[PDB]
Amino acid sequence: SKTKEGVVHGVATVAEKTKEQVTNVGGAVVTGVTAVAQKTVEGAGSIAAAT
Amino acid sequence: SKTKEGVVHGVATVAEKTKEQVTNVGGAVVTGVTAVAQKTVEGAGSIAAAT
Amino acid sequence: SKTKEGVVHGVATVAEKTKEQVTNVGGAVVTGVTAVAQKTVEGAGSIAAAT
Amino acid sequence: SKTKEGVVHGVATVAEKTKEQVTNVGGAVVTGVTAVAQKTVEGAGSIAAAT
Amino acid sequence: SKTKEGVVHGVATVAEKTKEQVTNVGGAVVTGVTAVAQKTVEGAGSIAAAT
Amino acid sequence: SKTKEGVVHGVATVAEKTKEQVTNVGGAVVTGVTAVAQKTVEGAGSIAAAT
Amino acid sequence: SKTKEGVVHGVATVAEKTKEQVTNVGGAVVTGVTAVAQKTVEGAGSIAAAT
Amino acid sequence: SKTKEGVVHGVATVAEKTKEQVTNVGGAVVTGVTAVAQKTVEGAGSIAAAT
Amino acid sequence: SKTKEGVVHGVATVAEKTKEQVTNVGGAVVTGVTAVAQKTVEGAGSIAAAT
Amino acid sequence: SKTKEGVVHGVATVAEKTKEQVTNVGGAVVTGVTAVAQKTVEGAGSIAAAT
Amino acid sequence: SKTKEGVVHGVATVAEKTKEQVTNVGGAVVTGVTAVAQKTVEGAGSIAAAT
Amino acid sequence: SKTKEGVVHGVATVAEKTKEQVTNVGGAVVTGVTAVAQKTVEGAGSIAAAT
Repeated sequence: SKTKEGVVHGVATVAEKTKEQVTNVGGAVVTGVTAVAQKTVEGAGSIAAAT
Repeated sequence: SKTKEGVVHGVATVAEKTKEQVTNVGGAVVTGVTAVAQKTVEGAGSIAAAT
Repeated sequence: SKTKEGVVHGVATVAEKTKEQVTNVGGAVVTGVTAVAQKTVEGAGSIAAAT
Repeated sequence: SKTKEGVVHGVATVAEKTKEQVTNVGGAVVTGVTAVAQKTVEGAGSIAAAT
Repeated sequence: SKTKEGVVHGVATVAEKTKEQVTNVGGAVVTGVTAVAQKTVEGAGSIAAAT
Repeated sequence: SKTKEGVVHGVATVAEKTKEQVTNVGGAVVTGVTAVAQKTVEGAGSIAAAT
Repeated sequence: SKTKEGVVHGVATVAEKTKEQVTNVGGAVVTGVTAVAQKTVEGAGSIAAAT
Repeated sequence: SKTKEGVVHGVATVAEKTKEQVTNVGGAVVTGVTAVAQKTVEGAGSIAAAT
Repeated sequence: SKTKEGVVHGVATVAEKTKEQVTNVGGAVVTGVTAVAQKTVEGAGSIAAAT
Repeated sequence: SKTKEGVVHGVATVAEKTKEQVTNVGGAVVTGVTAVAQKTVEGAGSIAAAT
Repeated sequence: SKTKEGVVHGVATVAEKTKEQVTNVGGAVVTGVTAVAQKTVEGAGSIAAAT
Repeated sequence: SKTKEGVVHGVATVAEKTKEQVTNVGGAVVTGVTAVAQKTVEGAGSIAAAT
């Protein structure tokens, strides 16, 4: 029995001349998440979560 | 028995001359999530969730 | 039994002439997460989470 | 039984002429996380988390 | 039984003419984490976490 | 039984003409962590954590 | 005056589980040409030409 | 005056589990050309040409 | 005046579990050319050419 | 005046578990050319050419 | 006037568990050429050429 | 006037568990050429050439 969970593979990306500006005064800001994998057996699991 | 859960593969992207601007004064802002996979056995699981 | 959890592989990326600016006055800012894998047996697990 | 958890492999990246500027006055800022793997048997586990 | 946890391998990176500037007045700033692996049997485990 | 935990291997990097500037007035700044592995049986374990 | 001739850029490709078989007994066979650029000021110029 | 001729840049490719078989008894076989650039001021110029 | 000819840069590739078999009895076989640049002022210039 | 000819730079490659077999009985076989640059002022110039 | 010809730089490669077998009975076999640069003012110049 | 010809620099390579076997009965076999630079003012110049 082969089981795969939270697997990311074979990703090819090319970014050229990309400009990003973030200004924060309060609270939380989350950005630019790429090729992220996570497995949580128990408990709350969050990815790129801003509260 | 082969089981796949929360699997992302074979993604090819090309971004050229893309401009992004974020201004935050309060609260939460979430942006730019790509190729993200997550498995949660128990508990609340959220992806790119802003509260 | 072969089990894979939270696995990232075969990622090729090319970034050319990318400009990023972050200004923070309060709170929390999270950015630029790439090829991150995590497994948590118990307890809350978060990736790129800003509170 | 072969078990893989929180494994990252086969990552090739090329960054040319990339400029990053971070200005912090309060709070916490997290950025530029690449090829990071972590396994936590018990307790809260967080990656690139800014509070 | 072969078990792998928190393993990073086969990473090739090339950085040419990259400029980074960080200005800190308070709080905590974390940046530039690459090819980091950690296993924690018990207790909270965090990677590149700024509080 | 062969068990690997917190293992990093086969990393080849080339940095040419990279400029980094850090100015700190308070708090803590952490940067430039590469090829770091740690195993903690008990107690909190943190890598590149700025408080 | 900015002049570009025979320029290829921003190509991202992902090939997974592709099988190719070529059997040749005479003549010429040409295949699998990708991201090829050529400029010839004088004389015959051919790309992936089988005679 | 900035002139570019026969220039290839920003190519990201990922090949996984690709099988190629070539059997030759006579003549010429050419295959698998990637990211090739050539400039010929005078004379015949050919790329991946089988005669 | 900045002139670029036959220039290849910013190439990131990842090959995993690729199998290649070549059997030759006569003639010429050419394969697996990557990131090759050539400039010829005079005379015939050929890349990966099998006669 | 800055002139670049036959220049290759910023190449990052990762090959894992790749198998290659070549059997030759006559003629010529050429394979596995990577990151090769050549400039010929006069005379025929060939790269990975099998006759 | 800064002139660059046949220059290769910033190459990072990682090869793990790669197997190569070559059997030759006649003729010529050329393989495994990496990071090779050559400049010929006059006369024929060839790289990885099998006749 | 700064002139660079046939220059190779900034090469980092890691080879782990690589197996190579060559069997020769006649002719010539050339393999495993790395970080080789040559300049020939006059006369034929060849690198890794098998006749």
